[PDB]
Amino acid sequence: NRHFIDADPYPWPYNGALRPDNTALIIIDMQTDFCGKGGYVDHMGYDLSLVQAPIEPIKRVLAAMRAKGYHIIHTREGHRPDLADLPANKRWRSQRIGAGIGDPGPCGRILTRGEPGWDIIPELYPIEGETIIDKPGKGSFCATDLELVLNQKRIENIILTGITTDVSVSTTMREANDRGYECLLLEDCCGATDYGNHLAAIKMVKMQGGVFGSVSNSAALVEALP
Amino acid sequence: RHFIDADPYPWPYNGALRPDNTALIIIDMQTDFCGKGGYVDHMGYDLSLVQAPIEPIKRVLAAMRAKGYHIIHTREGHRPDLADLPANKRWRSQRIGAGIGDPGPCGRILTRGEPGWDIIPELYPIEGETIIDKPGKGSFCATDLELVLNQKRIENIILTGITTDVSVSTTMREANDRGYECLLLEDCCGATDYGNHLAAIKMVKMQGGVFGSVSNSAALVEALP
Amino acid sequence: NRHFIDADPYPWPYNGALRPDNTALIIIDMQTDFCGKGGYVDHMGYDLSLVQAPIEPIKRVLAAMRAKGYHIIHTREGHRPDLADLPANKRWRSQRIGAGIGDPGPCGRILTRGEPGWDIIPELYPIEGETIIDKPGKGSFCATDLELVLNQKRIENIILTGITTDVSVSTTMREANDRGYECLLLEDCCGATDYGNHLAAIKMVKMQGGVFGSVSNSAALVEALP
Amino acid sequence: NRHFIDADPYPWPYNGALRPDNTALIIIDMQTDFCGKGGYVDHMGYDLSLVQAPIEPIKRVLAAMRAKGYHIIHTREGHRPDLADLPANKRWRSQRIGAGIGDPGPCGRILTRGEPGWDIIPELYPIEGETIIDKPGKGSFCATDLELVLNQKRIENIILTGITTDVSVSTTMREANDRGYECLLLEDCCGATDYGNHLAAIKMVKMQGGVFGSVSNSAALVEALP
Ligand SMILES: [Ca+2]
Ligand SMILES: [Ca+2]
Ligand SMILES: [Ca+2]
Repeated sequence: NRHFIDADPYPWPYNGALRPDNTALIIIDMQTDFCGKGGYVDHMGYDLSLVQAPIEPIKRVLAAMRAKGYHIIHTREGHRPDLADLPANKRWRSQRIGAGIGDPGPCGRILTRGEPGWDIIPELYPIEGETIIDKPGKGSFCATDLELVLNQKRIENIILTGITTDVSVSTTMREANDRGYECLLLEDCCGATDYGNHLAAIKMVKMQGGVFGSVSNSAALVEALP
Repeated sequence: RHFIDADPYPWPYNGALRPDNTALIIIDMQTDFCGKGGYVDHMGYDLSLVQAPIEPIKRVLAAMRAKGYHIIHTREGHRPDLADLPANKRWRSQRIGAGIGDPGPCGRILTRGEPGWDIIPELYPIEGETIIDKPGKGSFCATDLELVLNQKRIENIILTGITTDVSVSTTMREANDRGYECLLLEDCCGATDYGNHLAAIKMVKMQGGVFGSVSNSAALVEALP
Repeated sequence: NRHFIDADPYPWPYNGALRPDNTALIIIDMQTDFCGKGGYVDHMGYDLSLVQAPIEPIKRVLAAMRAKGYHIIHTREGHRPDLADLPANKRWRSQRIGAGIGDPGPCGRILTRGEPGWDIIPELYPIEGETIIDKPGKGSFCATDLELVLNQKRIENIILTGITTDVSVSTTMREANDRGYECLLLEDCCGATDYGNHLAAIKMVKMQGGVFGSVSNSAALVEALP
Repeated sequence: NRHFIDADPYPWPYNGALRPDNTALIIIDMQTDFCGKGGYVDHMGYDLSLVQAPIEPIKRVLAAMRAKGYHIIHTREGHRPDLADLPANKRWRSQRIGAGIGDPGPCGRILTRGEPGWDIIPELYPIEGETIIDKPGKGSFCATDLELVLNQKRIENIILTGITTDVSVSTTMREANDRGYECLLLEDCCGATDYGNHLAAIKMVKMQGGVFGSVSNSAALVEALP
């Protein structure tokens, strides 16, 4: 009963065991803070078009995987309003460059849970029955219930999308891969603060016969999704 | 306070740099990753890229040993029974002719107890230095690294070893997510692809030091308290 | 600069480093589901007076530690409304005995986040600046951000209270102790579904020169708290 | 194609999905330090017959599960020779009662990796293909690769044996249960420093319709093992 997605450096998933019941899409940190005007990334002066580029491709993948009954997971990087989960170094770095986590901005308190800027963008909003992971780090496994959730659902395969490619997306992929999950990175469904770093994070997956998994794109996924 | 000249900010961020709260970690300087006959060699990558950091790590190691800093070493590898080896990881390595567990000139590839898997003689651990044996790229995943760091009350980590974009970068991300303050020494790491090495380094610097800061062996040795 | 609380089998904390900045009270799972009429524990037919007994002693410890600026942590065992974090075995066991997690009861859906029965009882309600851990298991470290929070605050010492003694309280103490935290169990500030199991969980702490930490009571803590 | 083991409070595993490929025996900390003369437990003056009693029953369960191709896991509590993984409180407690971890005794350095006293006893020694977990705490999940190993092998069911019942065995069971694993405690295959604490740890499993899993014995397991 095998099915593959055309991918680089190998057809994904490795063993062809691609089904709705054992496969999840994860949409990482598609929040106003990371891709919208007035947010954290905007405050740092990075080019929002790099991180907005993946919105429509993720939209297409999301629609297709919803229609076929695949597990859908969303993440939000953010902190408790009391900032108890905010490392001192992380906070200081963000303040030094004028984008202080917890400080007020046009979208509310930066990367603070419950604030408008922190929420997932309307274009990729979750619907009921889709798990949201609230995380205080870049990696989606660190200090969350993601592993527990994945194991209860018996998820083996993860399709990664979202932003930023080299930070949250890459870290989540590394975490997942280290724990035995089989991951596909959709290159047109991520974007970064630096386009070269985006391309490099993608190439890093491919080395050593697919060290972190494999790489494809939104069109190829939609085409071959069972 | 004490600082090391680093990019994008002088490290550590708060100047709290002492022997008692700072560790060097030497990641995966094993024959499998940088020596002839090992895993990386089997894949056809250029061993000089991964051998380049040996002498600079040696200098940092000697200095930090002399000043009583905590020293940690890692080894990526698997139990002889391969119970800790994900099926996908194994399959990928077999597909490209460098199968984990399969026999080669240095023994079974990335298998604990085999010659190829051990730390190279140049950077061998001495008594009192903790070795982390890990089944993944990240040094926190499925190990006691966090426990060890917390018992010693380590706040600052200086990262060296190979490969820059795989084990080193993953370990840095893990550490940083948990609140550790990390310095990557750019001349003390190397990768399978030199551009990926440079990119992993540049990734640290974004957003005012998203994963920590970056320096080099000479600058560290010169300013180490 | 050392301070100790009279405890068994050794004066706590072991090294006398007892300060507001490095010490937290944790109040475990003082929810209607575990000690109130109509909840999970009531449904199973256990004697609510055993689990209600610790309310006033915890109240006294809470008031004292708040007044002296100690870190205060609360926990709630519970599940996401979609039950993504609910193991199949856990759910099945609870249904078999007529107290099914997620099923409707007089206080709402049993052990389901957002429901009246699941919330912390009014007597021990959190105030702003006190961290609440929402956990899908008995142990407060499993699949939560508790460790991350404790480490950012540099907490070394934990004073444990709440219910039930042999389940969530004991599991949390074991987790904390394994990771190097120095724990004090307040015996009059916990209670269980079986009084002998309560006493036994307490005695287990004391073996081997304090294998899990040490044991005291609410009066002794209040009297000697710096 | 369901199979059950006669157990209390419910026939185990809960869903009858009992197979060699998804079930592991874990033999916890059957080391000279915990059950042999000259070791840690002996130094504390506890009665070695309590902790030796389970040896022959574990032997029978081990032989049967080996013969039927079940996954076999062993654990060893212990510390690196440099004691980097040894919490200061844990060490201090052990020194206070004259059984200091790392200190020299008749079996070598107490609970120190590489020492004779620390190794698994010859009667229950591992054979090739059987995973050994080296752990610095009582819980077998804390700071180890146990979860990773279990997930790669797709283990759902765990049969727990070893010592001590109320410390390492119970903590491991709680950890496993919190993460969704289905656990059976074999009551004649464990023993403790206090026989009443042993019985209490066992009874704790049974509350609330099997809060931590279920309880059986070596004979019942061997007789019904598929
Ligand atoms: Ca060499
Ligand atoms: Ca930290
Ligand atoms: Ca600690």
